[PDB]
Amino acid sequence: SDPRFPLTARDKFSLVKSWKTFSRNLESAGKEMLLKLFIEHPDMKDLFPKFKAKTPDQLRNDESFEEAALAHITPYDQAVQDSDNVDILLTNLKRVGRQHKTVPGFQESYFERMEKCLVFALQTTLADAYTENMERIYKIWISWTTEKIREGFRE
Ligand code: HEM
Repeated sequence: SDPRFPLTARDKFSLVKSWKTFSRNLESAGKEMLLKLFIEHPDMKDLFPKFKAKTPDQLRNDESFEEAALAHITPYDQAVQDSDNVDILLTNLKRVGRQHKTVPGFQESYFERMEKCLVFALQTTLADAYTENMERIYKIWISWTTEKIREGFRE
């Protein structure tokens, strides 16, 4: 255990076990997240010009969409993998933030929008396994990751 990491040892184990289940179909989860983002905030689709005028069905098999979906889920999965190496976890999350600095139209306030989308994918995929306890833990951990991503953006 490392006190820089937000979760207690018990909560960290709950995260790792739950995520192991969720991670079975990571690319699908990423696709779900981006499609949810575009529902909640249609103007976010405009930040990805390669997707213009394409329906969710046309996107699901699209190569550029597959790439973007993987880019949006991968750092969360890499973060869980690195739960016991905070120094590396911090390097990786701050890099994600730094990578949005020059995205046209991007604002720091947008990172938090991805949180609800990840939560949506977690709820939908885990179904009854998304317990009240897991909801609590995911809210803490997802919030903490966003803060680190934002730090990287502000560097
Ligand atoms: C709603 C907020 C966000 C929007 C609108 C957004 C949009 C984008 C766009 C347009 C790009 C560059 C084009 C592309 O690769 O498709 C990008 C890159 C990326 N985003 Fe996001 N992003 C958001 C938040 C996040 C979050 C929360 C993560 C991970 C936790 C993430 C991970 C990445 C990664 C890994 C890249 C690739 C960076 C690179 O290869 O240089 N993004 N994002």
